[PDB]
Amino acid sequence: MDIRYFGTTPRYSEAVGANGLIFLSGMVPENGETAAEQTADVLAQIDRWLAECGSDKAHVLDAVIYLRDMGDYAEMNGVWDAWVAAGRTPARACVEARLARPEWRVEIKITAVKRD
Amino acid sequence: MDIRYFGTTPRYSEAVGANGLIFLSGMVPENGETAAEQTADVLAQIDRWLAECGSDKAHVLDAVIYLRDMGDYAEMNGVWDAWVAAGRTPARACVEARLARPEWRVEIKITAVKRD
Amino acid sequence: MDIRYFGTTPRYSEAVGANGLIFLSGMVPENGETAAEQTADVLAQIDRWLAECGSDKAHVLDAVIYLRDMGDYAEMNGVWDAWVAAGRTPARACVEARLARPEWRVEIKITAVKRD
Repeated sequence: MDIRYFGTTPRYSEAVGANGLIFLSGMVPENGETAAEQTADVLAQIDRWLAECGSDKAHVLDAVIYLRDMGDYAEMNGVWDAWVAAGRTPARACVEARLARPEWRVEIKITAVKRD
Repeated sequence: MDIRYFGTTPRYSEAVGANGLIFLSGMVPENGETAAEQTADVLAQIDRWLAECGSDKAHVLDAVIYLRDMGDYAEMNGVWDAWVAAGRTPARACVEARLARPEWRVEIKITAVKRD
Repeated sequence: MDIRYFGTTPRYSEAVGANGLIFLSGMVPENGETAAEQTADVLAQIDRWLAECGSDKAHVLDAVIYLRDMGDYAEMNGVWDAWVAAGRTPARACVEARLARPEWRVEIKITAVKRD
């Protein structure tokens, strides 16, 4: 059960891997203003970090999606639905929770697996 | 690290399994109005999905319980306590977060394991 | 995929283990009033349960931190930062959600691995 740390800071690591499993930090918007824009940005970050860890979006197991405002549900979904891999959509939960900054509309927390 | 998908939709799968591990989507109420009724319904869904993936409630590792309103803590607990397998109770966390529909008072997110 | 249960009660287990993975229940404050005091207490409980399970803070994969009030973010961080294992910081998510009692300012949910 060797642990690998990716993108380590004094506070957290962007991803942590162990025995084929990959746990991503909550990805948080770096660009965009609207729910649509920020969801695309968050998912683009997930894409990079998965690639870093030897994974991709078609190997995601689990996604918890935190929305600041549940009124943004359909907009977030439109972007999510277009990003997800057909036939390989992950387990998902979406709940409403305020994030570390007021301007952040969406945060997504991913669990994935490496390719064999 | 082969991935199995169960009850796959264009948006999510109801369950994803990898290397003996099982991740359920957040289960949301399909019947009932009060927290007690909706908790029962959610836990029955969990039973059926765990059965599908070759698991059961005695093999649940982890459960995150989201309540729309923390005022329903005790009422939810009454159904939860009666449901869990004695001596094989999982790790648990319960926090307050609004869900995708305003009528949903509870949502439960399960991690479990395949029987050998 | 044999399951080990630690600190089992009728409602939940403080920790459960399977295939070298460890899932802790949400740890909530037992002592302290301020966000700083409560965080240190929660992290001290996490230290104790990890040790029970053959693990420690340098083998934590994932941490979800729920704050009652996101106004407590920097104060929580101060304690968290001084607690983590340098170079071995885990995946992290922090999100605002009310907890089971109103005096509780912070709850932390840990996923970890056994040492070899």
